[PDB]
Amino acid sequence: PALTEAKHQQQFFQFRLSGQTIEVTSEYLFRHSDNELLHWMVALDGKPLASGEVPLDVAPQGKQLIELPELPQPESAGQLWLTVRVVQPNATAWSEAGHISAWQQWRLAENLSVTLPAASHAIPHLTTSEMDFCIELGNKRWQFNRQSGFLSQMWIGDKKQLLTPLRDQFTRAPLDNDIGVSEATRIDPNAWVERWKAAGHYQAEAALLQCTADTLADAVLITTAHAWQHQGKTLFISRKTYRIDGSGQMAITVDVEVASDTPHPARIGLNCQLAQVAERVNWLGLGPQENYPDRLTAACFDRWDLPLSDMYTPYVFPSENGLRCGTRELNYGPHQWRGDFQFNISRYSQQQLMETSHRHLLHAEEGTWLNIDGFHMGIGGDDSWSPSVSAEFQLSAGRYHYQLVWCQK
Amino acid sequence: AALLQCTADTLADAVLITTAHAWQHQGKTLFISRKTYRIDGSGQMAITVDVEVASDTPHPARIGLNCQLAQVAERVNWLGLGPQENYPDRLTAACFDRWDLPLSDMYTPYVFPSENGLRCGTRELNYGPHQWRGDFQFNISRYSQQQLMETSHRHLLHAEEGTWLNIDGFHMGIGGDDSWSPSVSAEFQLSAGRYHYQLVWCQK
Repeated sequence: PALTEAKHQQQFFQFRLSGQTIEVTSEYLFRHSDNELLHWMVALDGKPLASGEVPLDVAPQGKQLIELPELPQPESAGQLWLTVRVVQPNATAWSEAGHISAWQQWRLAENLSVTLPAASHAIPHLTTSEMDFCIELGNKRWQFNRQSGFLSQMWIGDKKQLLTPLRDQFTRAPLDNDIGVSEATRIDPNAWVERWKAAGHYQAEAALLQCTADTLADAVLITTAHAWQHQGKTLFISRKTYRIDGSGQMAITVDVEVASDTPHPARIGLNCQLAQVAERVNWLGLGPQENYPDRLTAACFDRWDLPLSDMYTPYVFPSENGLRCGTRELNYGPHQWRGDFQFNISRYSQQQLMETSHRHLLHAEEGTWLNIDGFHMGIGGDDSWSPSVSAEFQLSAGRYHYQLVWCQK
Repeated sequence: AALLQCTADTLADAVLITTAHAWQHQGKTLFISRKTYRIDGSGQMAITVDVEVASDTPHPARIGLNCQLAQVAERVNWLGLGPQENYPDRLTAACFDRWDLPLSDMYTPYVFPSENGLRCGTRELNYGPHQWRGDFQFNISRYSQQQLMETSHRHLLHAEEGTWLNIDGFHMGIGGDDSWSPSVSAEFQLSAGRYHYQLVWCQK
């Protein structure tokens, strides 16, 4: 995946957008751009609105100003994106015809959705036992395991949707940059993974603090709080609310407090194991390939669609992989998640990835593992023997908050 | 502010008010603000605010609330970065502690009236018989932002009835590399699009 980041950063055309004008700067020293054209597209949340194609004629180290046609007016709510690509019409000694050599994307106009959600003539019915909160709307059921505080099961019709309950996730299946040169028989305290292990990030347990279920005028509101503790110390506090509305959508709100004296958590998100295994993963966000908070710039915002296999990046040494950032919508099987998040969908649990030493020893688990991160620490990479995650990619803000809408589809 | 959503629900031990507003200008939505108020049985009001900023719109100067309190009190007591005026990109001198200043000293008499007196990193604010808790920046004064904006000289300001209180979840840096070309560094610009903050307002 990372190779595409290199390709992007090292491209020979720089682009600067000002209004309707794209300034293209050549970084060629000797050759004039005599086999290139600029293809451009405007899209509204993944929908193509306009496009064009301009012969790109730039002298070595020179500039060309390309003014775009009056760009479409954002029909409805959403964000317009402008994408440009320098394509090489003719094949060369080292490239196929149609080779894309450079690209860049920008945000244009954005319309905020002031549209009110449609009213529904139905209010999820809340049944309360001592074991659970059982919410029923139409053919959908949600079961919150009242002893744990987590959404334990969901039914569609009669099919159980979860294998593992929806829980908070703070750890990462250590990357090579997290491990560095620390070893079982020779520990390097500074390595992130050592700090996390020492802090008990991989051992912290969720103590259910708060647990309530309330009926709203048109919804059910579940509120919980957990203390993630280790050796008597609270590491994380997580307060979550679930709002089941009459359209069958579950709005999840998560607030996290991180103990300031505790090594910054690897991630802040949720995860569960879906019973459903589906073929394709369809999503709106930065892609198509794996991209991380500090390795985003090559990724393009669009509607992507990949067979599930391609969500997993077969690194020889199993570790956390496949994160996709800036996702506004995720479609999988009969589930849709909306909001603004990073996600990682796979057949291996973080635990399995952490334990396994070689790629070929991994075993696809039953169902599908899905991680949805509100926040995620950068991966670093200045060197793999001394913590190289820049401060602005460390989850150091103390208080975190994110929202997620989980509906069928 | 166009009122979009407006509901009031009774919880098992609280009242939950939920509203949404669209801040619009010439047909364009600039901000969407969704707020919830939870009045609990101890008399504390938990306020949650979610803001969406149109990405194509110059980054808002601040993101907060304000009101005008009827009460004028003598001292302002608070837990946060102080004691003197400090801003997102001018914090490092300020010390975190329990501070206490006569209200007059919250106002910084700049000869050319402008926004002044912000205190950042505040976890608790006590004024009169009101207590705000959370994590915010605040600006308490006798002049409205409007009056400050309009007035050309310090000596022309008129202390207004009551007390103006601004509570910011977020606030743009003040800059200062030069005063003739926008010098606010990117990381101090409110450019994240989605914002969220919480505030507890109880008596005391």
